Amino acid sequence: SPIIKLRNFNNAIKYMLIDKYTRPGDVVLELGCGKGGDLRKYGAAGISQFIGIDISNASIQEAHKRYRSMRNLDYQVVLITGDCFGESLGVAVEPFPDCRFPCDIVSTQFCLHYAFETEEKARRALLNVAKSLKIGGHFFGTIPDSEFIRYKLNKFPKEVEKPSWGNSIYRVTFENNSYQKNDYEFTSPYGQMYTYWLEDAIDNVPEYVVPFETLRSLADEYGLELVSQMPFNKFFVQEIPKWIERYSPKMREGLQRSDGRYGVEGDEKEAASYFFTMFAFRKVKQYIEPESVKP
Ligand SMILES: Nc1nc2c(ncn2[C@@H]2O[C@H](COP(=O)(O)OP(=O)(O)OP(=O)(O)O)[C@@H](O)[C@H]2O)c(=O)[nH]1
Ligand SMILES: Nc1ncnc2c1ncn2[C@@H]1O[C@H](C[C@@H](N)CC[C@H](N)C(=O)O)[C@@H](O)[C@H]1O
Repeated sequence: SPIIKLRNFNNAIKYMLIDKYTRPGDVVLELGCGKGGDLRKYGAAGISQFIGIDISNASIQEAHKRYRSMRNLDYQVVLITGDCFGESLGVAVEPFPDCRFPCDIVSTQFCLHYAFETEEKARRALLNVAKSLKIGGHFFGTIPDSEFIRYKLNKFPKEVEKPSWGNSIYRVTFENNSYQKNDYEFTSPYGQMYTYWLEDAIDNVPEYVVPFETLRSLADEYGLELVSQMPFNKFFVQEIPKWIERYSPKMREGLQRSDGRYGVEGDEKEAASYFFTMFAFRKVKQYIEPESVKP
C-alpha cells in the first residue's frame, strides 16, 4: 500500500527531527498537536513536560482519552483547546498554570501553513513561538516545500485557470492562476491558497503556501535564526545512518523499498519526500516591539 509507506516515512522523519533537537528534561510546546500522534516520540527524548494546543476540541478529547492508554508516561501532559495563530498564546495558556514557560522546544508538525492565510496571522504565530522560547531554544517543524511548489507552478501556461498536479495518493489544486499571470511570482507572500488532497488523511482542505524566504525573514524580525532547512528526501539520507540500528524489524520493513534499500519509491517519493521540507530555528534574541519603550 503506497499511502502506508508514506505514513511510515513521515513518522520516521518526525523521529529523526524530534530526537535531533530535543534533550532530556525539556519542556515541549506542540502547536497544532492534533490527536497526540507524536507523544511516543518525545518519550524517547526523555522530556519533562509536553504542552499540546489544537483549535479542534474533538481532537484534544481524543488526545486526552489516549494518553491514558499508553505505558512509559514519565512526563506531565497539558492539552489545550486554543487558536495558536489567530490569537495571543497567553489567552490559551492562562487557565493552565502548570505550564512551564519559557520552554525549550516549539514544534509545528504539518500545520504552520494554516497560519499563512494572512500577514496578521503569520506574524502572531511567529511572535507566539518567539515569546514562548528560552534563548537557545529551538523551533522546528515540517511544511510543504515552497521550492517544490514553485518548481511545479512554473511549468503551467498562463491559460490554465486552476493549476493542478498530483498522483494516485495526493493532489494539489490552486485557487487561481495569479502566479502565472504575474510572471511566475506570487503577488503576495500570504493568502496563496491551494486545496490539498491526501488519500485517507486530508479531504480537499484549503492550505497556504509558505514562501520559505518570508518565513525566514519574519522569524528573524522576532529573534529566531535559521539553523537547518532540508527537504524530506535530503534530510532522510543524511540521518538514516544513525537510525537503522534503532528501528525494530517491522519498522525496518515499512521503510524499505522492494530492493531492500531504505527510502521511498513510486507515488510516495513525490508525495512525501519531495513535497515537504523540515526546518529548525534557534532563538538568539529577546524581541522588543518597536516604539514600545515609554518613559
Ligand atoms: N500538506 C499537509 N499534509 C498533512 C497535514 N496533516 C497531515 N498531513 C500528512 O498526512 C500524513 C498521514 O496522516 P495520518 O494518516 O492521519 O497519520 P497518523 O495519524 O500518524 O497515522 P499512522 O502513521 O498510521 O500512525 C502525514 O504523514 C502528513 O504527511 C496537513 O495539514 N497538511
Ligand atoms: N489556528 C490553529 N491553532 C491550532 N491548531 C490549529 C490551527 N489551525 C489548524 N490547527 C490544527 O492543526 C492540525 C493539523 C494536522 N495536519 C497536524 C496534526 C499533527 N501535528 C500531525 O503531525 O499530523 C489540526 O489538528 C488542526 O485542527
